[PDB]
Amino acid sequence: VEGAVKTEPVDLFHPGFLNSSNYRIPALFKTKEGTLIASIDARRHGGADAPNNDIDTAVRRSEDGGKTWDEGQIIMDYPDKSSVIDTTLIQDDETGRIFLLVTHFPSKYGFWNAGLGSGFKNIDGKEYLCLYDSSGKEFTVRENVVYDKDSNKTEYTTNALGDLFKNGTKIDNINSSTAPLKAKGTSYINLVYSDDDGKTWSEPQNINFQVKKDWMKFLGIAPGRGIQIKNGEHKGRIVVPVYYTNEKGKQSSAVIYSDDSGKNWTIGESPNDNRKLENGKIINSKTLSDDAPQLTECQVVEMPNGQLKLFMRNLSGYLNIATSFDGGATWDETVEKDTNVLEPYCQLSVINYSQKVDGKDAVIFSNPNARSRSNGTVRIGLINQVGTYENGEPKYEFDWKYNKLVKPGYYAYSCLTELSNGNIGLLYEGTPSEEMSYIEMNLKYLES
Ligand SMILES: CC(=O)N[C@H]1[C@H]([C@H](O)[C@H](O)CO)O[C@@](O)(C(=O)O)C[C@@H]1O
Ligand SMILES: [Ca+2]
Ligand SMILES: [Ca+2]
Repeated sequence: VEGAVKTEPVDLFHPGFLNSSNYRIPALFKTKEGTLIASIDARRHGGADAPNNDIDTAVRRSEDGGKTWDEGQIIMDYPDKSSVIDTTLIQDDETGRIFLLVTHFPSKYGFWNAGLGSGFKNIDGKEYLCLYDSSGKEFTVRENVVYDKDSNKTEYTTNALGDLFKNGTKIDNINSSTAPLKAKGTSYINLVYSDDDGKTWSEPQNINFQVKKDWMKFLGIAPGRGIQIKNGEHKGRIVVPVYYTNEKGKQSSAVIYSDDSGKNWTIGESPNDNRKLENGKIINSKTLSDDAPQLTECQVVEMPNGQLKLFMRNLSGYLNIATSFDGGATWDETVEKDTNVLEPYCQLSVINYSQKVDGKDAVIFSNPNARSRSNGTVRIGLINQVGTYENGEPKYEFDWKYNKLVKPGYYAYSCLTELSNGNIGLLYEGTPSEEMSYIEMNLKYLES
């Protein structure tokens, strides 16, 4: 229709960009300055997940609203098939700091074979990364100095990237397959930040010691974006979707969050903790032993009063939505199944939108609208209060009033952003692991 905008796709990442053969897992975010940041996995040896790859994190920026993009940079690169996989972007509006978080595995490890726990040990009230030698002896890293089990200083030190130094000379990296001292083979959550609008980034912080429990095997970023709460008692809290497995391998979603501008982090409960299933059975993420109630990758949005909604990948075939009254610390016992939105067991994107649509607060949603990874569809969901919970809190559901096919054929992971002009940017997997496509759409298009 006249005035509708749906730009022709641009291959924002593609084979050969930054000398990477493959790409997957988009994240897209507009900074407070108006810059678009796109992050992605630069998968160097094909499309496969860790551990069958060597994956780096790449970033591109656009200062002109997505019309032109920079030459990119690699911001995290570990050696020897140690991978960083699944990025997420968020910003602290009060400081201007941009955060990127990602899951990190040492060489040989990934989702399926992650070891139990954080990889840290408490010594006299501080958490220290453990290292292991060839015989299984345990060491700790204390302010980047390696101590043996008897609390004697060794000749080894580390840095934030895991390089291993013997008397100040680099000999290996604790994430490699060859180092004489290795980190535990499990997932770690890495955090980097930028104070210059994404131009430069810090070296990673390993926040596992704060967010990963002793009974979790995998704990990973749920890729896409986070939020900063705008309304209510938890205003300012930075919320980052995650998911984990228990000792039985079963997956549950959650959020990690920070009340101090990213300095310290906490993991909240899962919606699977004290979840009431359809006919009244109560489960818990620690004990979940069945595949059917699993909740995996997820993205979060905020309701007008500050209530959180966690949109989750799951095994029901349809969207699942959890509700939190307390800023992501806990969730209501009922997980909604929204049978108006197919969910083929794939990542999804959902964002708040800044302007009302048809008199209602609205969200924008993207996923493959099928029983397979196809029929990529962007939706406008109008928020309606439908009653109240027993505790008096408002109960909100979505009216998926506008639903637009944007990508016939293959469509897998995606990430949305609102643009400075009120339009919508979208970065999506329109191929399995090669070209990653960026488009801009306006609401005239989406509503047509
Ligand atoms: C850390 C990791 O493996 N992340 C990968 C996840 C997990 O394997 C599943 O969510 C486990 O259930 O799934 C993908 O394979 C997928 O479905 O396309 C891509 C993503 O990079
Ligand atoms: Ca690498
Ligand atoms: Ca609960």
